[PDB]
Amino acid sequence: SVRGLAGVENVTELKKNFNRHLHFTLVKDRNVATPRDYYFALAHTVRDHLVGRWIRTQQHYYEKDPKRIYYLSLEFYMGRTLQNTMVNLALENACDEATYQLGLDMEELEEIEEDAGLGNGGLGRLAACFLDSMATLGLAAYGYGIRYEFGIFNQKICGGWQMEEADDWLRYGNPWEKARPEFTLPVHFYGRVEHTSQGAKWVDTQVVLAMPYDTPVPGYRNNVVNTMRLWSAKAPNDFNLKDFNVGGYIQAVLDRNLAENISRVLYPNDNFFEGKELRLKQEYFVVAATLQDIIRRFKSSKFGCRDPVRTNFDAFPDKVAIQLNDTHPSLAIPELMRVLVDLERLDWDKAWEVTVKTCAYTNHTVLPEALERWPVHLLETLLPRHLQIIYEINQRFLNRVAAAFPGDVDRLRRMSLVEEGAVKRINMAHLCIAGSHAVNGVARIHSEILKKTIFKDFYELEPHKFQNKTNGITPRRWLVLCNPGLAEIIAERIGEEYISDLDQLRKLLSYVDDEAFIRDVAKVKQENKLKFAAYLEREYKVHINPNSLFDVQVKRIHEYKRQLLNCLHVITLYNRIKKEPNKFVVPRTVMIGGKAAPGYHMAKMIIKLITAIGDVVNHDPVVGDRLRVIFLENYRVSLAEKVIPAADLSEQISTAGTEASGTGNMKFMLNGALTIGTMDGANVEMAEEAGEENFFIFGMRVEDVDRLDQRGYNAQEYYDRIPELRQIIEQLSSGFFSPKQPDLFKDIVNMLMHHDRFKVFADYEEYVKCQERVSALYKNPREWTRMVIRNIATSGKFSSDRTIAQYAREIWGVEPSRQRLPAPDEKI
Amino acid sequence: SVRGLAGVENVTELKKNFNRHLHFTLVKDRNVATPRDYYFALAHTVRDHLVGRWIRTQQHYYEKDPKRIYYLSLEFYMGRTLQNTMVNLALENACDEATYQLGLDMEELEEIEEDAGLGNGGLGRLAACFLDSMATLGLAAYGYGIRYEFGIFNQKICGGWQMEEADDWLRYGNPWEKARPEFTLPVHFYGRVEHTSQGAKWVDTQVVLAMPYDTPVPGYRNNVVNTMRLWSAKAPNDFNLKDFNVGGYIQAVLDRNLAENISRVLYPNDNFFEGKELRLKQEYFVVAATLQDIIRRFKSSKFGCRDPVRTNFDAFPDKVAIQLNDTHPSLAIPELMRVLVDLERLDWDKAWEVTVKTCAYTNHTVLPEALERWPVHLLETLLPRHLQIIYEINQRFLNRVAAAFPGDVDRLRRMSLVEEGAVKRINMAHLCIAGSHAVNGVARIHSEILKKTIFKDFYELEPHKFQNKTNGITPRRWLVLCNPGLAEIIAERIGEEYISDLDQLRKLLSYVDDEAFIRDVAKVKQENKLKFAAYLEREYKVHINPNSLFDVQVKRIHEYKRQLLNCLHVITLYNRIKKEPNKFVVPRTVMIGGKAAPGYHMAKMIIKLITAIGDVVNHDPVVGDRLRVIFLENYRVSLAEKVIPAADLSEQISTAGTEASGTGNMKFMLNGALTIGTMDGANVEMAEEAGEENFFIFGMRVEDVDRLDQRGYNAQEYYDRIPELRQIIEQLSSGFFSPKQPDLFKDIVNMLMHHDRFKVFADYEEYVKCQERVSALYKNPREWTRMVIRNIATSGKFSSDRTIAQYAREIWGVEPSRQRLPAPDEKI
Ligand SMILES: O=P(O)(O)OC[C@H]1O[C@H](O)[C@H](O)[C@@H](O)[C@@H]1O
Ligand SMILES: O=P(O)(O)OC[C@H]1O[C@H](O)[C@H](O)[C@@H](O)[C@@H]1O
Ligand SMILES: *Cc1c(COP(=O)(O)O)cnc(C)c1O
Ligand SMILES: *Cc1c(COP(=O)(O)O)cnc(C)c1O
Repeated sequence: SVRGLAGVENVTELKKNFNRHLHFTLVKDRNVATPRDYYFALAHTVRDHLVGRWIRTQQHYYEKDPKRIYYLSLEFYMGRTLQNTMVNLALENACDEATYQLGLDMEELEEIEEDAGLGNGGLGRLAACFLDSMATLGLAAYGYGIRYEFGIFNQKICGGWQMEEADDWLRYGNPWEKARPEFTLPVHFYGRVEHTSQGAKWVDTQVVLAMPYDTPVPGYRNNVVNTMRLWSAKAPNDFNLKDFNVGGYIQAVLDRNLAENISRVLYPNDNFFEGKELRLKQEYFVVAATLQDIIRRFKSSKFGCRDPVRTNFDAFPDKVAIQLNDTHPSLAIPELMRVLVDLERLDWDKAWEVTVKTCAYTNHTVLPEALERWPVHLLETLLPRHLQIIYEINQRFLNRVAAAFPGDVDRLRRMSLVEEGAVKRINMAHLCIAGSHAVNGVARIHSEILKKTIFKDFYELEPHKFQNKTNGITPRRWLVLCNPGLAEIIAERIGEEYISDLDQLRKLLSYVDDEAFIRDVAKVKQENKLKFAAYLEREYKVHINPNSLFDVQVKRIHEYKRQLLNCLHVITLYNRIKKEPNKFVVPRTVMIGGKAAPGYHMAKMIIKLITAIGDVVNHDPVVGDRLRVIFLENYRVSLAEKVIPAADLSEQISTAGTEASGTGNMKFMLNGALTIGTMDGANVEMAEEAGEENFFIFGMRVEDVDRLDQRGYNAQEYYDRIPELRQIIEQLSSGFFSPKQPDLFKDIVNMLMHHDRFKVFADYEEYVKCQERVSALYKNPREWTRMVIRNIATSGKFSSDRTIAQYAREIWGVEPSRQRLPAPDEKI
Repeated sequence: SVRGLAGVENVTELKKNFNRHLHFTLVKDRNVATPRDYYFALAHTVRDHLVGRWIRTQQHYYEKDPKRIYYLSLEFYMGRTLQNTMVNLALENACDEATYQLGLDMEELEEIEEDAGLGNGGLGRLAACFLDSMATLGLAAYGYGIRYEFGIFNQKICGGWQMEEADDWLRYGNPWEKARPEFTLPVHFYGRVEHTSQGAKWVDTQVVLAMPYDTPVPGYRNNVVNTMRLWSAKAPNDFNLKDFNVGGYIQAVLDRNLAENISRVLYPNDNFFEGKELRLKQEYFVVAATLQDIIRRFKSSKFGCRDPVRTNFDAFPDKVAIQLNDTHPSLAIPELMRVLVDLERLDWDKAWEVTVKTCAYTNHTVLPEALERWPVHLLETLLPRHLQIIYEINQRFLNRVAAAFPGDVDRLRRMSLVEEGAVKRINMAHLCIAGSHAVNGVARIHSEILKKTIFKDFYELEPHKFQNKTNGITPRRWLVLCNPGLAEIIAERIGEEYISDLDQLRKLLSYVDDEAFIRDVAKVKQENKLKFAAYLEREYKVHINPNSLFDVQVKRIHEYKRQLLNCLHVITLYNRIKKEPNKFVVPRTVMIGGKAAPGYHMAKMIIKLITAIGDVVNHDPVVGDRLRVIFLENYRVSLAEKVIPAADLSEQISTAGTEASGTGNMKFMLNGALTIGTMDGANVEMAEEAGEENFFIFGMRVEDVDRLDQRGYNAQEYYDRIPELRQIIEQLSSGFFSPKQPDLFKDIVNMLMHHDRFKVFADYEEYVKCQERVSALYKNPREWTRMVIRNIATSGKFSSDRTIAQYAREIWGVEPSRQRLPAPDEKI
């Protein structure tokens, strides 16, 4: 496969270091070396191959002095690092022959690696895909976050319910990171502000130290390795013990855990806001340490050598660019204002110029409960200075508004960064639009929604700020790494230039009718389906049938994602088979997977429904092998990499206007699944790219949702209008699916009948008819595969290399470079 | 120097790996590599040289199946590991030429290493010296403890008072350890006992996991590298979160710190007992995990291959031997009883046979407040099973007593392992004598004290159990590593066989009168004094005079160590100079150093006295350079290694019968200091070995202390008997030394005048006269050095190689091997 040269010298070379590392780093003999010992030797042999490129790339940005880009996210949902690194360095074939010879099987050692689940879902993964594309496109970019000890929990289902367990991921070591203690910085919390003369001073503050740990980010086959820098919380040695602090010695040593708890656990809330003080602590700590290291790289770099004026921040938006991944590092904006004004002694208006030309914000959702609005009291306590700076910024901003919109009092109170009434709060998205030069949305429809509805006031004051940069996925991890079959049969016809130039994929349109190509595309899918059906019984159990249509919905459990509509379809299909059980039905394995947040009760109740329908469906002897309903336990990056290559049908069913982009959708179109969905997020651009006919769009447009809300959504109407729907709601209310526990789902019933914000019933007729059309196509294998070929040949636009190339050019002001740097190292 | 061959090939070899490690492990370039980066490359180049010997030594004990020895201590006061490892592998000269060439200076990189201060003082260091001698003497020994995150605090003096600061020692990594997760074991706490039929069951317990980390222990130049295995506390993933545990997700993830707090901080109490529950947790956790791994090595080893009978523990005292370093792992005794009876289903009496023949206990002190007596309530709660087993053991033991001593009711209650009245407690030393086959004391006088006074009842039932094994120090670290000058001028006359055969040192008696030898021995001391006087002003400041007598007392601050008597001598000497300031006085730099425990108030008040006398003395223009009084900040293993080579006079002044052995005394006699002291601990054996005349013994014998206690110690008598003493007590009461704060030392005064358990005043006349004799000798440099030569030629008996050879032979039943194993590794 397009997995590199498998030479003679290089297998000898790798066989030899895997062996030194077993002896020297693991200090073990062959006779007693553990599987994890084995994976650790190979993970160190592979990382010795990128060490010359990382040193060489970082010195070279120091020679060249490019405008550097800093992507700041409290989330980096990286997944495992070993295969991805061999892909990108073209080493996968030789690590596989070399381990083979040593008697090992590299795929069992890969599986021993633990996931970097430092992300929640969607925005988590996008930061990880961007990082890959920034290194590939040769950008001097840096990803910055929190090194969490505990990533997103691990989900266990027990009695049909989710069980969360500590993601203890650094338990056994991490070979991919490099700690850098010389770059440790202090983060101040609490204190007070004293106004002393040639400055407002932030005084008597608690200090918490930030320790960086660098991970390598290799670009695809180009000798560029950029850094992901993650900060850890560390208590200062002295102060936890010392002031005239009696409390007890052993307890003051043990209370240091309180200060180190800043980097301890990712908040597991996907698209939700919990105003926890510890969450505002994680947001200020990643920002404060990161701005310190930005300025260390600027003041030095070819500014500490030639240095004059009084060293100036005028050059700063031309040497630095920072990107805010949602509102979560919005503190960057008053923190850069604090440093420049309070510490560098800059003028307000000079420093506001520099901040806005440096900052840009990416809005990720439109769902109100996800929007961050912190209490002025939290800010008060924790960050005295930043609350003053936010009130001054507010102040001048709403004076630019008054001036442009005279007498329009309502507007002023609509634009206020501070929201009144009862628990005064600061709207962090208004802060980000104000202190930023570019606000973008992540799919052209979400970005219309913004300038039409939520930020229309902001757009009317400054239209010039509002952009769209449609999201993307990375062809490396999401095709070459998880589906090498498909990438080989594509490169066999059209070459390998496409993994770094994905619109090339359009050339597969000349083969849409090619008989050997139609047969390769379907085989690969049968093989990918056949591998995952096995793994399913080796790792868990049920027994699925690889000759079914694999119908999969995998994403976080939310009401707006409408996992309940796919559930209503599955009870409809079971009830149909039980009424006419001797008629042919195209058989299907329905897989639903995703994690609910701790205490999102409806979401946790929806996992209970899915496994309660599967207990019933999966043991009906009349249903036999026609319908299997499976919930996919502990869905993560490495699991998305096994089931997305085996999927036939992709459920993408949000109520229109709630899903800002989706990216799950793009991964499935790359890998050969057909999509069923609503005209929402990036599903609108995907269908436009594939052609509407090669797609299954159904249901309400964002237009119709609205027309229904103005009249008033009434579920009762659907219930007594459709008998198939009315039958399913009394099977739930009568205890058909919880037959010892009849009140069990009366909760799901009631919000459906009376409190549905997402209009599950209103799109049900249409979805069940559209799904009937899916199956009629599956019945004819040649036409299913030529539709599949027109979706795969058309996913070039959903590469993160286009997303990042558009970001670089119209927000960050830098040019991509496709070409090779000439690293690695030296035989000096 | 006797620091190995400095060849051509091997400097090239080391220069080359220091360079790969800089690139591959540190991932840095020369241009940006930090000093700590540098030390880390050299620490990895040195440890690559012992990796072939550790694998080879541990496989070879598995071939051979020797009786293994396990030394269990909650303390291992190792100090730094790099120089010690190069010494023992004969690499110090070549790491010094190779770094020289690379442009570095190995002594600045050595100083960047942090100390393993996993010990408190005395017993801490003895476990570290034993480990060295067990590897040298080719014993299949294993050192077992707790991997603390925080070792003993770091002591800062601020305003003359001690300040303790977190010993954050793993802050930057540890290159010397190796984690071994495959050997992780569970430790159960709390629960309850249910009596189910074919067993008492310990049920519904809290589990805490124990993670081992192995450190290499190289023997001196013999290719033997044994292991020190240290356990870490780790919360189980699931249970901290899971049961039907609402409390909150983020808090159940954060409360895992409670379970990991078992291995967090060393208790900083030197010879004191604090009944903290967390201390009993550290004692049960090191014991429970360690007994599990002992039995894993026994049941396997050449017992899982041939296996029959029902696998038997009859062989167990012949394949295993465990040593209890004080009462702190006494839990080993009912824990081995629990496992064999409750889990292996052994008969009581078979298992009591196996426990006693496996266990041996070393008593370290006679001071009552240091003795461990745990509340039956703590045991109750925490360890339900172990309290039943202790009551059954008690039970049968005091039935062997009744039987041997009919009607002697008082004795029974004197021997009870459970002490009555008001807070019932278990005497852990009685447990250790009972479940053990050998109880030894650590210096022949301390071991007489035992069988005469504290354990006379125990000795009368079982005299056969009571041993003496006088302590020792290790010639490698305490001469060759800290004083290479002295070791070179000795080996030049008498060869290098002595570093592994120290009684050879007796051959320096033929050179006592040798004129070049008398001049080498004094030069080396002037150079060692001259180096430390420099370091003193580079690292801190005062300015000392290298032509003074360096009078040093360095050990933990305790009342029984009589730091206050050396203070009374120094105020006497100042007052003498101020009265006749124009008479000649042999000038001296008095150095006192040591740490006080947190909240040992008298001890912390004694540091305040020392620095208050030094503020006064050190700025008297009449005193000039005649007396300098210095307190030595943060005294530890690496600091003992700089000041013991520069000392002329060694204060060893405990009130007789309190210091069980001392070892500080032996280090100073190896390094050329004369000793002043009382006839106490191992100072009695030292003077007998050097000859009484070559020594400065003074004061009360243990005989006289007693005769005084029977009459009743009255300080008032000394006070109005000696005017020099009466003058000093009113200078303290009048506020002479705290001249803004006169009541400051009225605390020290009052316990001296009214509550002194250690009879400071009673040995004052004699000490001041003996000290006058010290100075009269210093006045004549040839006779000082020939006395020094008769103490150095006579310290062969105070090697830990003799201590361990006596332990092996009359307690553990194994023979030492001086010879070479033939490791390292293979060019396979
Ligand atoms: O860009 P800096 O923060 O100054 O660090 C520069 C780089 O130095 C070396 O190459 C290290 O391998 C990198 O880990 C580090 O990223
Ligand atoms: O004696 P064991 O506990 O079974 O471990 C045996 C040894 O295996 C290898 O040589 C490792 O280097 C050692 O670290 C480990 O000590
Ligand atoms: C890509 C991905 C997502 C994003 O999924 P959507 O279906 O777009 O919400 C979420 N979780 C995981 C693990 C993914 O890989
Ligand atoms: C050897 C040593 C001790 C033992 O000292 P004594 O004077 O015998 O109490 C205590 N602390 C340190 C650091 C030592 O090296």
